[PDB]
Amino acid sequence: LQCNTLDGGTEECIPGIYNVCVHYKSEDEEYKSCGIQEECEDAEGATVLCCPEDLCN
Repeated sequence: LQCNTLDGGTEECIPGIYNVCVHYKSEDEEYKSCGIQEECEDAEGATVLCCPEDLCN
């Protein structure tokens, strides 16, 4: 699995840990970061959804 980075580059997400992905896009800022549902879920107020494909966030 692969995930997008805030630097604009691509990163490899291993299933052993990184199983989720989050993409934050705003008119004031834009960044991407995630890994484990346990950490991603920390984002209260919004829902975290990941795709079975590569580079979904």
